[PDB]
Amino acid sequence: DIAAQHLADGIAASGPAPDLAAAAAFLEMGDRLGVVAHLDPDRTLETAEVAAALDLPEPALVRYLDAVESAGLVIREGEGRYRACPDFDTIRHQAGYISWTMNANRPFIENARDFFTDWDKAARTHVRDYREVAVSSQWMGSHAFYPTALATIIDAAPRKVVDLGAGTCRLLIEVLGAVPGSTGVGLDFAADACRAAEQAVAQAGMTDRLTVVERTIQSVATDPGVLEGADVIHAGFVFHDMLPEEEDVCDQVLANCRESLAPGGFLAITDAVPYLRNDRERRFSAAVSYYHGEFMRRRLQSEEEWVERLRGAGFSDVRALTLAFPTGRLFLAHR
Amino acid sequence: DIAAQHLADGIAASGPAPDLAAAAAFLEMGDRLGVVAHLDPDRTLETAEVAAALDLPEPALVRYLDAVESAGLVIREGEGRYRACPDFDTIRHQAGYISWTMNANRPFIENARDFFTDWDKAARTHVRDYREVAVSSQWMGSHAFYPTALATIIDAAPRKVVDLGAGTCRLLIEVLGAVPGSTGVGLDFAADACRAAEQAVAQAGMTDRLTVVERTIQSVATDPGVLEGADVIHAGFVFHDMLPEEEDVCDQVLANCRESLAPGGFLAITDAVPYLRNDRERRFSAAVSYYHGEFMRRRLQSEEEWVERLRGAGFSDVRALTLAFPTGRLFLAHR
Ligand SMILES: CC(C)CC(=O)C(=O)O
Ligand SMILES: CC(C)CC(=O)C(=O)O
Ligand SMILES: [Cl-]
Ligand SMILES: [Cl-]
Ligand SMILES: [Zn+2]
Ligand SMILES: [Zn+2]
Repeated sequence: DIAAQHLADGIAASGPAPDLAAAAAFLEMGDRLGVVAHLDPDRTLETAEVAAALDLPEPALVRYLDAVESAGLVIREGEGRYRACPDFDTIRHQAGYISWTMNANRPFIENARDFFTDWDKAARTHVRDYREVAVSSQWMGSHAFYPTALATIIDAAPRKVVDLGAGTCRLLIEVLGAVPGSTGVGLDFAADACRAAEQAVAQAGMTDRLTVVERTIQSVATDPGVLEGADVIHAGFVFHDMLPEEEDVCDQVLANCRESLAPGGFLAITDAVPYLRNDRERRFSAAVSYYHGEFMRRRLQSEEEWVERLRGAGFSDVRALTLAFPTGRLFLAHR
Repeated sequence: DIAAQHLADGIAASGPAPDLAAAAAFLEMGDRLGVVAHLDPDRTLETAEVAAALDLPEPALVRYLDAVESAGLVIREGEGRYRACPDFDTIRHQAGYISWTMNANRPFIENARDFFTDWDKAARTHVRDYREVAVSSQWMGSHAFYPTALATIIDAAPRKVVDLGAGTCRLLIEVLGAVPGSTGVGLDFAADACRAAEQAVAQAGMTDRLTVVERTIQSVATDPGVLEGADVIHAGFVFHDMLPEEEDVCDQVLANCRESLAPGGFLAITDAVPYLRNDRERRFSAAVSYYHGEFMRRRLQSEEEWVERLRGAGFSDVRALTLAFPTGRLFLAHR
């Protein structure tokens, strides 16, 4: 009788945490192996072929997939064939938040004492794995920021679209595929990301429309030529890296963005605003804010600071839109 | 208009994951610092004193507490005084699951490929931090298994209580404080845990009632004398470590437990059963099962295997109770 009461009380106390904890660990483990990229609710993963492609022993891969099937994350369709559960993309999205705070930002969790005593020594010793930062933020973005930026670029029907920090040019290839007769300039300093975006642009069929330029966003303050005539300039979570050290460079990048825009054009920036108080956003906002401010020393600006800076760059009007990503804001700065 | 739809859709997609991700990272970070032990909803943490006790710079501790206050996990009562939010213990409990899968079992997430190719080399290279295993399971236990075992021992009104794997003797001190005129034998091989339990037993006032014995549970198969006359013998998640290597030793420990019990006595074992299919437990059950079976090679037994083994040890009747901890079962084996 007492065991039944403790059972109902404990289920209410645990809530959704055991499911989320299990999903995040299985998905991070599978992503590091390269397995999660082959999991999709509309098609099967064939173990014989995937084990060869990923260079894993097939028995070990089958035991991983059988544990993930027992968890309810995949369905065994036939022998050696597994399909993701129908709500897989939502589970992967939620796992993104746990991976970001517990995996991508792990050096900060484990070595906080070092950061509090000698920040400069700690900042160069305990560094984040950039592949984990990239995958976890892509998972968070899938349902919480990427579709708002995507629908905003597309519905403006642009002739030219520029992406500052384009990465693998996924947003640029999707906007070009939906807007008939549009060109795009993908800007990213990484040679590894640019070479991957170059091959992805060719297979999509837009090698003449999409120009990949291996350059830093800070180089746009000196050379804004590639921005000229753009209808939409996109910048997703790339400006706070410059603040507060490269403040004047960042201000020049924004001023160049405004002058370069074609009539009716806009600069669409998505960024994180610091320490919100509202109940829905406050907890994740505080984690994003503390990791940026305390551990990375990157300046996050409020909506008011952002609007003032964007008006100081010549922009006539600035609109702020709340994103589902807690503490995330989309600023549309009209020329 | 499109931003409003993406906003509602994204909030529904993210659900409770941003809050849980943020709470787990703040609580793991604060626990490693030694701060979380001073956070309680009924009293304040005084920063001037806590920074000195933990040997942390006070400004850094204040900035951590101000971020945790912004998150809603603490309330600033006065200057330099912070109190945990009223539902702090529930949030800490839920964080326990995330800490267990993402922190305590991190070597398995990051090095799964090594385990799949050379298990023996991987098992000795990528080892779990035992302090993280202990704290995360204590947090999960607080609302999901500890109270059921506690209420079961107490309501049986025992004269003598034995705890195999007593740790810091917290359960034994709580049962002794509620059952008037009861003695307890705390058994734990760790010298660091035994020395901490020895001082905690003295401050509680039960130094004559509670005997701390620094011994292994496997030594009970050869020397069962300390078990004789016990009304309740408790064993929380300690038997699967022996399986499947020390099978015969484990069987002798259980057979000795049965003979040693005083009339009407019982052995209360809590353990994890493998790969459950029911919707509520399947996901966390699969994570517990895969970490134990694949990475640790520790045998988890089903309810049927456990009942058969307990009857093979002489026990007349065995009852299985579902615990709120998913895949957790409490077996009461009556003499
Ligand atoms: C999506 C962002 C929160 C990613 C970021 O700014 C970071 O991980 O540093
Ligand atoms: C509470 C248990 C799941 C802990 C355990 O068995 C482990 O972490 O290995
Ligand atoms: Cl003008
Ligand atoms: Cl008998
Ligand atoms: Zn950042
Ligand atoms: Zn275990």
